[PDB]
This record gives sequence, C-alpha cells and structure tokens, in this order.
Amino acid sequence: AIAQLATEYVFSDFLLKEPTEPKFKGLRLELAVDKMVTCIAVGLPLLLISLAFAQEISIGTQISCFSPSSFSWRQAAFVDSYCWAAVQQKNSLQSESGNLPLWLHKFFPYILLLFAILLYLPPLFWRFAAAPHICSDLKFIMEELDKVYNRAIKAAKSARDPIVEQYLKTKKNSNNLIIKYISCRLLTLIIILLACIYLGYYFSLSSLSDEFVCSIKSGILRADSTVPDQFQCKLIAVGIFQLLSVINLVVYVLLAPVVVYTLFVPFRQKTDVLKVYEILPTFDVLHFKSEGYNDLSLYNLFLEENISEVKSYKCLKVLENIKSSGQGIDPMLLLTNLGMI
Amino acid sequence: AIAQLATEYVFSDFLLKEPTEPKFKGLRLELAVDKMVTCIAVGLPLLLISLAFAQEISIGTQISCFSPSSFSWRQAAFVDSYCWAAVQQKNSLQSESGNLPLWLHKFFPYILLLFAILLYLPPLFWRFAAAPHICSDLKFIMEELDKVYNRAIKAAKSARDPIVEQYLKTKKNSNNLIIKYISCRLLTLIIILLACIYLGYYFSLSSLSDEFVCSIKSGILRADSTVPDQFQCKLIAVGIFQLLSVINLVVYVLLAPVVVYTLFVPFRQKTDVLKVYEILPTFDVLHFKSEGYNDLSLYNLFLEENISEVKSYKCLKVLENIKSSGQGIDPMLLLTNLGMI
Amino acid sequence: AIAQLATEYVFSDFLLKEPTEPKFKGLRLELAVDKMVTCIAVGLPLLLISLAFAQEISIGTQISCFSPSSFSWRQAAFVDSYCWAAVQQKNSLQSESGNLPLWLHKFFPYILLLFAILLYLPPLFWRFAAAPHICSDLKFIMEELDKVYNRAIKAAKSARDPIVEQYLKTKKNSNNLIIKYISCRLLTLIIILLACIYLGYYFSLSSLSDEFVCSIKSGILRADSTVPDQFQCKLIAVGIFQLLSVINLVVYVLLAPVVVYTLFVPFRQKTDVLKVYEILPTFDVLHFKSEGYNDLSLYNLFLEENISEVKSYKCLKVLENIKSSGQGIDPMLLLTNLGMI
Amino acid sequence: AIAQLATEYVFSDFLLKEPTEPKFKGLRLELAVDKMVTCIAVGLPLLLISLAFAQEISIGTQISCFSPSSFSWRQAAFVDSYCWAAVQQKNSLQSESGNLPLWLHKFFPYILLLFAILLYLPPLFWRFAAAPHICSDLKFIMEELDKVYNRAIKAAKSARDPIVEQYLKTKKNSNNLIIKYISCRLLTLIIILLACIYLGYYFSLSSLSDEFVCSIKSGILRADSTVPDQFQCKLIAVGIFQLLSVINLVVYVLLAPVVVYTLFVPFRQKTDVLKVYEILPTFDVLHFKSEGYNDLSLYNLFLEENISEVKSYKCLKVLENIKSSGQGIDPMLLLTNLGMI
Ligand SMILES: CC(C)CCC[C@@H](C)[C@H]1CC[C@H]2[C@@H]3CC=C4C[C@@H](O)CC[C@]4(C)[C@H]3CC[C@]12C
Ligand SMILES: CC(C)CCC[C@@H](C)[C@H]1CC[C@H]2[C@@H]3CC=C4C[C@@H](O)CC[C@]4(C)[C@H]3CC[C@]12C
Ligand SMILES: CC(C)CCC[C@@H](C)[C@H]1CC[C@H]2[C@@H]3CC=C4C[C@@H](O)CC[C@]4(C)[C@H]3CC[C@]12C
Ligand SMILES: CC(C)CCC[C@@H](C)[C@H]1CC[C@H]2[C@@H]3CC=C4C[C@@H](O)CC[C@]4(C)[C@H]3CC[C@]12C
Ligand SMILES: CC(C)CCC[C@@H](C)[C@H]1CC[C@H]2[C@@H]3CC=C4C[C@@H](O)CC[C@]4(C)[C@H]3CC[C@]12C
Repeated sequence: AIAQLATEYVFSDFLLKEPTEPKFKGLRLELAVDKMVTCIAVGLPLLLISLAFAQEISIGTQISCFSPSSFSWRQAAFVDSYCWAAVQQKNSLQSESGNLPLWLHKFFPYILLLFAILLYLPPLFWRFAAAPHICSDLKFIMEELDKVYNRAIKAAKSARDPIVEQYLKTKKNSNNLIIKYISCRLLTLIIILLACIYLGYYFSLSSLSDEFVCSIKSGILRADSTVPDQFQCKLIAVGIFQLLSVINLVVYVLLAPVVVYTLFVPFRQKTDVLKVYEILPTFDVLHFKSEGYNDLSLYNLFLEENISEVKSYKCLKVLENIKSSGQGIDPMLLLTNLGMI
Repeated sequence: AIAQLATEYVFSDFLLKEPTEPKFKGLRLELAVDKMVTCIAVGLPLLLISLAFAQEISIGTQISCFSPSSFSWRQAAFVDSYCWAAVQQKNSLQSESGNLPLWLHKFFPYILLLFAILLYLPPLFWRFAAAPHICSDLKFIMEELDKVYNRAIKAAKSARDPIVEQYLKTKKNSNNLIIKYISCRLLTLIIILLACIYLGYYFSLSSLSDEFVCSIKSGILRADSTVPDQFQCKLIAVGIFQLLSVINLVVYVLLAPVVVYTLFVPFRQKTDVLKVYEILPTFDVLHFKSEGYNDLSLYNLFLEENISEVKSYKCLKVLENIKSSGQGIDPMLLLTNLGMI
Repeated sequence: AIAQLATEYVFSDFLLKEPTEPKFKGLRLELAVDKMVTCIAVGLPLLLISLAFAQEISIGTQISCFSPSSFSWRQAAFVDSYCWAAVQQKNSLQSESGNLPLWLHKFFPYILLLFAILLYLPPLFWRFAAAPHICSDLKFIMEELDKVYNRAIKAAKSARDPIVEQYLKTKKNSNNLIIKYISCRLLTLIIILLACIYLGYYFSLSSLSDEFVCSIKSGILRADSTVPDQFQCKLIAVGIFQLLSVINLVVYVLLAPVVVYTLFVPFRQKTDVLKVYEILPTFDVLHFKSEGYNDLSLYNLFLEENISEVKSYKCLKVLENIKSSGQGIDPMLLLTNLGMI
Repeated sequence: AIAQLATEYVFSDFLLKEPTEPKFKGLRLELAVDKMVTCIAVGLPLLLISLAFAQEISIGTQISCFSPSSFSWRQAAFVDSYCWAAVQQKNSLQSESGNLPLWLHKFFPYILLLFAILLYLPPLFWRFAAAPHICSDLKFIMEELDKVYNRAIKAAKSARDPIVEQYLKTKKNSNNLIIKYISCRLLTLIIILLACIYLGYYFSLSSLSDEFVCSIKSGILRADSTVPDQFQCKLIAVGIFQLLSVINLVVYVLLAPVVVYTLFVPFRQKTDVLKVYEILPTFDVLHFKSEGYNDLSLYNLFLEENISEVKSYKCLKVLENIKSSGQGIDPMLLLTNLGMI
C-alpha cells in the first residue's frame, strides 16, 4: 500500500535509529544536518523505487508485446518473455532511440538502488572508521568540562564560606578527523552530482523510447513462417519512471547546496559554547577554538551538537543570559543554583 | 480490510507516539492542538489513499479498454497496458476534457501522498530544529520553579517553628523560537490552502473525464489493419477518487481556521499558571508573562501545557482554589499539605 | 477468517487498552458504562464491515453484469468495470428504485466506517481535552483522603496510648467538566440516532434495488452495434449488507437508552463512598456531594469508580460493614487493622 | 520489494549482530576489517540472488518454449516443464554452446548461495574454535592492565601525600592463534579467487547460450506425429544473471586485495597502545610487542581494537597527548584526573 511505504520511509525513524549499544548513549557523533542529508539522499530513491511499483499504479507486467490473434495464450507469453530478455541482446530488437534507453528502462530500479547504496557508503565509513575516536574524545572532554565547572563553583563557595583545555589545544594540531570528514562529504557531493546527471539524462529520454520492435526469429524459429517478422513491444511504467526521475532530480539538486555548505566546516563553527565557560573565571577566558582546517573545528561543531546533554552547560548558559539581562552577579547566582549533579 | 485501516489510522496512536527516548520523558514539546492538527492533516490523506483501493471497493484493475471481440486475451491486455501508459503520451489519446485530467486521474494517490509529506514537513522541522532548546529550557524552568516553591514553604514552616524569574525576563527578549513557530504554522496553512485549491479543482472535474479514446497505432502497428483506429478506455475508480477528494476538502477547509487561530500565539496565552505562584509571597507577585510576539508567549503556552506534571503546581493550584472558596489561609494549609516530594 | 475477526473485535481488549503511560497507572478516567458504550458503538460497525466481506460469505466480486455470449472474457470484464464505475454517473444506468440506492449499495462499508469514526470522536475529545484535569484532581483528592484517614487513626491510637473537603466544596461550584461530559454524551446520542435512522432506511430498501440496468454506450461505443443497448447488472452482497444493517440497528436502538441514562449524571451518583469517611470522626460527617449539575457530581461518579484502588477506603468500608453487623467499635478495630500502607 | 531487500541486507545490521550473550559484552573478538570483509563477501551474493528474482525485474517463469499454436494450454505447459527438467538430460536438448552453460544458467542461484556459505565458513570456524580463548585472555589482560595503572597512580598519590607483562611475554611464544587466523584468511582468499574465476567465466558466456532447442520425444511420444521434432526454448533471466555476475566479480576483485593486506598481521600492528602505558613509570617502559608471526601480534591487533572500552587507557592517552603538547607533567595531571572507576 502507498500509505505503508509513506509510514515506513518518512514517518518512521528510518535511518534515524540511535546506536543500539550502551557505548554511545545520547552521544550523536553525526551533525544533525549530515544526518538529514544522508536520510534524504538515501531514503528518497528507495521510497521512489517502492512507489514506482505500488499496486495502485502498476497495471500488471512491465512489458507487453501484442502478438497476433492466431497466437495462443502461451505463445503470447513466450513473446513477452523473449522480448523482455532480449532488451539485452542488441541483435534481435530494433528501436528508434537505440539500445541504451532500453537497458536503462529495464534496470531503472537497480540503478536507483545502486545510487542509494553509494550514497549510504560515506556515512557508513564515517560511522565505522572515525566515529569511535570522536565519541571517546568528546565524552572525555565533556566530563573534564564538568569537573572544571565543579572546581570553579567549589572555589567560589569556599570563598563565600586545564587538562581539557590543553587537550583541545592538542586537537588543534592534528587534521586526520577533518580530512576524513570532508572526504566523506566530498564523496557524497560527487555521487549526488553524478546521480543528478544520470537522472537528468534519463528524464530527457524521448518518452517513446519505451516502444521497441522485437523479433523472435533466432534458432529454429528462423524457418518458422507462422511467426511474424517482428512484434511491437512496449515497456509499461516508463512514464512513471521518468516522473519519479524528475522528482528525484529536483530533490537532489536542492540537496547539493546543503552538502556544499557543510563542506565549509570553519564557517559553521558559530555560537561558541566555549565562550560560556570562558566567562567563568577558573577556566581560561578565551574561545581558543575557531579559524582552521583542523580537527579543532570539527570538535567545536560536535561540541555545539552534544553540548545540551550536560546540565552544567545549561546552568552556565542561563547564567550568561542573566548576565545579558545584567541584574545580579555570576558567582552568587551560581551558588544559588545548586546544580552540581 | 477496511477495519484494519480504521484501527491503524484512527484508533491506534498513529503519529501519537511519545518520543522513544529518556531525554524527553513526559515533556510534550508540541501543543496538543498542534499535535491534533498535524495528525489530521497528515493521516487523513493516507487513510483516504488506503480506502480508495480497499479490496471491497476496488473492482479490479484501474483501467479497462474494450478491445474488439476478435482480439485474444493477450491482445486485450496489451491494449489496456498501452493505454494506461499512454495517458502520458499526449499524441496517442484524445479526450474531450484534455490530457491534464487524465494525468490527475492516474496519479491521484501520488498527489495525495505528496500532500501528506508536505504537511508532515513543518512539524518535522519543529521537532528537529527547535524542540530540544525549548525542552531543556522548560525542564530547567520547572525544576527551578519547584525549588522556589520549596524555599517558600521552608521559610513559612521555619517562621511557624529568582533565577527562573530572571531567565523568564531574558526569554521575553529573544524572538527566534516564535518566528520558527509561526513559520511552521504559516507553511502548514499555506500547504493546506494549496491542497484545498487542488482538491476543489479535482472534485470539479467533469466526471466523464475518466473516459478517453486511446489509439495503439504507433510504430509498426500503424500499417496493421486488424487493429481498430481507436479504443474506448475508462479509468475506473475515478468516482471514488472524487468522493474521497470532497471528503478531504471538507476536512481541510474545517482545519484551516484552527491553524489560523493557533497563529495568534499571544491571544492563546490564557489561564496564567504563573499567577498561582505569584500568589505565593516568595515569588514575585506578577504575571510578567503576556502581550508580545516574543519567545515568552511561546514559553507561556508550553508551560501551561507541561505544567500538570509537576506536583508542586498541583498543590499550589488547589490552594488557590481554596482561596477562591476563602476558608482558611495559604501558608497554614500549605504546611499541612506536606507535598515536598 | 470469521474466527480471527471474532477474537480481534470481541475477545481481545480492543479499545480496552489501558493508557500506555506512567501518568495514568490504574486511574480509569472513563466510567465503565461509558467505556462499554463506546466499545460497542464503535467496534460493532467495524466487526460488521469485516464480516460482510469474510472470505466464506463473499462469492467473489461485488458486481456482475451478464454480457452476451459473443463477448470475450475481457469485454465482459470491461462491462463489469464500467457499470461498477457507472453507479455514480446517473445518465448511463437506469434503475427502478433510483440512483440513491445504488450509491448506498456501493458505499455501504464507507458509510459504516464513517459512523464508527464519528462515534469515536466524542470519546477522543473527552480523553484529550478533559481527562488530564480530572486525573490530576482525582489522584490528589485520593492522596489527601488517605492522609485524612491516617490523621484520624493516628489521633485514635495516640488517645489509646480538611483541605480535600474544601477542594470538593470548590469543585461544587464550577461546571466546565460537566458541560464537557454531557456534550460528549449528547453528541454520541445524536450520532447514534442518526445512524439508526440511516440503517433503518437502508434496511427498508426494496431488496431488488441491487438489480440495475447499465449501458456502455458513451463515446465511440455509441455507434458500436456489436454492443447491446443495456446490460443487466446485479450488486452482489447487498442482502448481506441489509442483514448486517438490521443487526446494527437492533444493537444501536438497544444502546441509545443506555446513553440517555448516562446523561442523568446526578441520578447515577449513588452508594456514597464519602459516607464511609464521614463515619470517621476527624472528617466532616456529611456527604456534601449530590444534587447538582455541577462538577461535583462528576467527581462523585469518578470517585466511586477509582475508589477501589485505595486500600484505606477498603479498610474503612469493611469497618462500616462491621458497623452494619454492629459487634465491636470503629476505632478499636481500626487500630487492630494496621493497614496504614 | 527491491527496497525491503535493500534495508534487510545493507541498512540493517545484517551479520553485524553483537553476540547475544553476557559472556562477550562489548568485546569484539573480530577485527573490524575482517567483519566488513565477511559481511560484504557473504551478504553480496545473497542480495544479488534476491535481486535477480525481484518481482519488478522478473517477467514470470524462468523458461518459455514456444509450442505450436495447435497445442492446448496444458500441452504448452508440459513442454515448458519437460524442457526445464531436461536441461539436465543431455540427450534431449541440443544447444550451440553445450550443456554446461545450460546447467550453469539453471543453477545460478544455487551456485551463488554455495559461494555465500563457503565464504561464511571460515569466520564461523574462527568464531567457534578460537574466539573464546582470545576473549578470555584479552579480558584478563585488560583487567590486569587497569590494575597496573591503579598501582601506578596509587604510588604517585602516596608519594604526593608485571603479571600481565609476563603473560604477554608468554603469548609471544605460541603460534596456535596466528596459524588459525591466517588459515581462515587464506581460505577466504582462496574461495574469493575461485568465485572470481567462476563469475568471470559465467559472465563470459555467449549471451545466446540461454537459447536451446529441446525435444519431448522420449517414450511413447516418439511415435507421436502431432508433436514437432524440437522446440525453441529460452532461459529468461540469464541476462540479469550475467549483469549481476559482473557486479559480484567487480566487488570480489576489489575485496581480494583487502584480504591479502589483512594477511600481513605484523605489518598491521601499528599505533602501539602499549607505548602509552610504557610511558607510565610502574609498567616496564618497552613496547615489547611487534615483529613476529606469533600470537603476540594477534593480541596486539585485538588490543588496539578492544582497547577503547577501558577508561584507564583513555585517561593515559589524553595524558600522552598533553605530553605531546608538553605543558604540565604526567603524575600531577594524572592525580588531578581522578578516574579510578
Ligand atoms: C546538477 C545539475 C547541473 C543537473 C542538471 C541536469 C543535466 C545534467 C542534464 C539536463 C539535460 C541533459 C542533457 C539532455 C540531452 C542530451 C543530449 C544527448 O545526446 C547527450 C546527453 C545530453 C547532453 C544530456 C546531458 C545531461 C543534461 C545536461
Ligand atoms: C479554501 C477554499 C476557499 C477552497 C474552495 C474551493 C475552490 C478553491 C475551488 C472550488 C471550485 C473550483 C473551480 C471550479 C472550476 C474552475 C474552472 C476551470 O476552468 C479553472 C479552475 C476553476 C476556476 C476552479 C478553481 C478552484 C475552485 C474555485
Ligand atoms: C499544489 C498546487 C500547485 C495546486 C494548484 C492548483 C492546480 C492543481 C490547478 C488549479 C487550476 C488549474 C489550471 C486550470 C486551467 C488551466 C488552463 C489550461 O489551458 C492549462 C492548465 C491550467 C493553467 C490549470 C493548471 C493547474 C491548475 C493551476
Ligand atoms: C431510533 C429509532 C426510532 C429508529 C427506527 C427506524 C426508523 C428511523 C426507520 C424505519 C422505517 C423507515 C422508513 C421506511 C420507508 C420510508 C419511505 C421513504 O420514501 C422515505 C423514508 C422512510 C419514511 C423511512 C424513514 C426511516 C424509518 C422510519
Ligand atoms: C581474480 C581475477 C584474476 C579474475 C579475472 C577473471 C578471469 C578469471 C576470467 C575472465 C575471462 C575468463 C575466460 C573467458 C573465456 C574462456 C574460454 C573458455 O574456453 C575457457 C575459459 C576461459 C579461458 C575463461 C577463464 C576465466 C577468465 C580468464
């Protein structure tokens, strides 16, 4: 049913499943925009494949060939099957457009699924090659961040009564994690552009290329005179393929700019979460995180992403907002907060 | 079966699934009226698509073409398939109404599903872009609210024996959350109006536009004299489409006023929950929450929504009701309550 | 299978599913008679729809038209499909009863499902609009009730060795909850009466209205002389529809008095649970709950319903029964009970 | 459906299921590259088998034989069935290419599944023969490693206020675990090369080898003159087999170099995790793990793999990175860490 495909591929959490493992519990490891780009770019061709053969659009078989009236039911079935298998053998069939459109019309579902798989590959390589490293580092950085905030509030309360920073400075040096990231993004962009080219070509087909003339006259049927010289076959469901092909092309050409934008990782590093903790006195008062094609920018993005899960950040952010209001003071209201755990 | 679709799409919690995650446990993040508007506007076209092809309304195929009696079974099948695929190729078919109604009759399920997806998009953007921010803020505000009530009752009991307010004042300034909200609501309204226009057009079709004349005379069949010049084809299940189209149009034109009403976020801010805590002496005695196209109004709505889950509010509300009765006193009965946790 | 439908729709807890949420755990929020009225009034048309197309009653298609013997298999299929789609187009078909019975015979399942949905709507509005308010209030009232009993037994034991009442007095004033309740009940009664009228009309159809004469002579077939002027079509499964229609009408006309009886909410307030606690000295010795079209009567009904879950009520009730026996004394046996938790 | 196969065989965790047992919880026991090599090499032929008979590529039966028009429906069915069963009996059928291509065309799915099973066997032998030994040893080594780090930090803190090494030296001697490992890898490589040879042969078939002449003239039909001497049969879905055969060959010839690379187990031992603990004073300052076709190299690889799960390693690694930054000192920041458990 058309509605079941809808549920399964848009309304269900298809490819939105969190890692079924206690190792990554609430850690994202994939920027939300990357997750949605992958979800669209991969699930859309699958949904389109499923729609192209929905029982309420499909009339029946994919090919029909109009045998003579003298032919029995089984002879007509033979003609259909032979011509279907003969879209490959170029000698038997004669079409105005050529054989390549016939190939493309027969194997449209396979090509769309191939594009889905190729678009799924780079996210897989990211999830299996570079995800655990950043998961461990980000989790450790968040724990140390919490410890730093605890030290600051403990010092403030005691007055009333930077290992993580250096690790960040270290990550500022290496660029393994960023070349991996932009390589997956670049491959996604390349595959999306190749898919756009292919779909634009396919939609541009003559729309009469689904009609080809086929001849079952190889072998001993060559001498058979009860068999006409050639049959008029038509590939049903090519119009559906071309309509779905233009839909896919529209979505992919809208999606490509998003991938290109993600390609600029430093530009996206904005709304510095580190600034909030920099407001705290104990932590060094510097952003110390921007302006480079280095793993530090990646870690900044992933910190902005997974930073909402730590309650210490939440408290410090609301304190910074009150500072924007500018009514009280940071240490007094922080001691009033009482949000250590 | 018709009853299975009924269960699945009205009696099951379809699109009423709470977030399967410990991050949002009992926090709504979507106003009930918005949830029901989305549920209707999205599930209704899906239920209608499923009904239009229920096995007890569907007679069989979607098209039938009345080949000559001389035609064999397979030749008639060829005619049906060719004309079905030929509702796209405008040269072959000749209809009194035109080709656009034929296109619309073939692809009615796809268009309804497209409307379902487009109506599902704005709630998705809300759930993924702006939901976590408000979830964290609302949860923190409720925790701080409980702490304020605990301080008030502790002071009262001790006599017997405003960080959250400033955060609210801060939210009164920014308008990111409200422009996001009214943008999703406005897109929902725009898509619903476009869908109403389309369905009103479709239901207005001639009801004889499902009869078209089709001609399988391209290619080598042009010289074929055993093939009549043209066939009388009829698109079955167009009457069902038009009946379901008017049902959908009725529901959507009833739904549009609800969306417009939700568009006025300040007007909906009523029955101030903040007033109850304002009755408490320790908290500032002011509503300090109304009258603006600012994130404060949104937070007021979401507070009214998720406010029942905190037991402290429940106790203070029953105390306010007793005040409406006006028998005892607030602090004495509050100390009698003993509802700290 | 007929037995699977039986299990699913009578023997399973269909629409008897308790709220899958920790917010309402054991709280009913719907009077048992209302639950059964909704279950019947909604599930019966669905079960009837499923039965009308059970594989052991259905002979095959829904319509058959008796084409001439000269017609091929596919021409006969065209005739069936055309006439099926032509029960809408009034110009083609000529029936003795009219076109409205033909419409009604084709769309009987849809009309029954429409009635099921309309009857499901008022319980949905109750469950989503007014259920949480009463859930919170009733739960709080029960907790306070338990606290009052604990205070009474503690005072009695100490001798050996009314916030909830005022909240009840407050609820005696407002009438929002009761107008909502009687509005849902009144809409259920109105829809049930409209459904009874429709089913009584439908069962009164001529029983020969399923035979109509149909003519496939529009378009180019008008000039076709191999096509007879008109065909004798018959809508199979109309007798089944009418039999199931009278079954549904019988059940609904038996159900309407039950809805009317529920409409008198004060009359149903009986066997005062408050009287038991009134027997206790510490609580005020008054029922203080009856005789009004006010939310207090609703709360009385829901208290009588959800009152069995509190063990304190159970103990006090057995003490009251012993008082009916009149052997010992209330405080002594209450202290002997030892049922604080 | 083509999309269901996609989900099941690429997007689901097919053969990525962690051991459903509390014995191995988070221990990998299979290097990630080996896991992906097995997953590809085994799941690809299964996905290809499922695709070759997808309902949207399959026209119908696998063979059709073009009986005379005089033949009834059942006689034609007999011809199809006889020739299908007669691709084995070499006497009846006469083909230009020979009988071996006919055998190969009939049993292509079975051969692909045979390759899948043979490629699944070596990982099974590894999982059942040698996995528990290394699981127990690695887990014990990690526990002892943690104890060594705890002793070092305890000594450092006390100043402020090698059983696992010898087991490693012992493992440096035996070579049972490494000959088992390279034997499974070598069998995987051998089977992959044999499969590549077979698929390259199969794709090189004449593409007209699917047309064979078949004769139902054994037994009493020999004297039957109503039966023609021979029939023209065609094996449909051979073009699909050859296309999928070249896809499989491409993937396997890309996969073989990966297996060969895994075959060099010492070369892969890189980024010594032991070096980090060697930086600690209490542990012996030596890698003492490299350069041999001995079980020590295997244990090094598996240690690098399962080493992220121990938090002690994480702390020591970030300390080593800070040493790379060279700001503070190892013992002071280690005592500051406070990551014993
Ligand atoms: C990502 C964006 C740029 C994609 C836009 C679609 C492009 C790639 C499409 C749309 C129209 C297409 C062209 C239409 C017709 C022809 C003529 C043919 O003999 C060769 C291919 C060629 C030249 C196509 C190449 C691809 C094409 C240019
Ligand atoms: C949301 C509300 C306003 C929707 C009401 C339905 C409207 C949009 C429908 C109902 C009748 C429809 C009209 C019926 C007939 C025609 C004539 C045709 O040649 C052009 C379209 C046009 C002019 C339609 C436009 C859309 C229409 C006006
Ligand atoms: C979803 C949105 C786009 C729907 C908008 C309404 C669509 C479905 C309908 C409503 C009225 C329709 C128009 C009515 C009449 C004509 C004149 C004709 O000579 C060309 C098509 C054209 C111009 C139609 C195009 C499609 C149209 C605009
Ligand atoms: C709830 C109770 C009262 C329902 C009882 C069934 C009633 C509503 C049924 C039973 C018989 C029915 C009548 C039978 C025949 C006709 C004649 C027709 O030309 C108009 C409708 C009319 C007049 C029907 C109206 C509805 C009807 C009166
Ligand atoms: C792993 C790599 C090397 C695989 C490459 C494919 C190889 C094995 C394939 C491709 C072409 C194939 C050849 C094509 C044609 C013939 C002629 C035939 O009479 C005997 C087999 C023989 C000689 C095939 C042997 C296998 C072959 C050489």
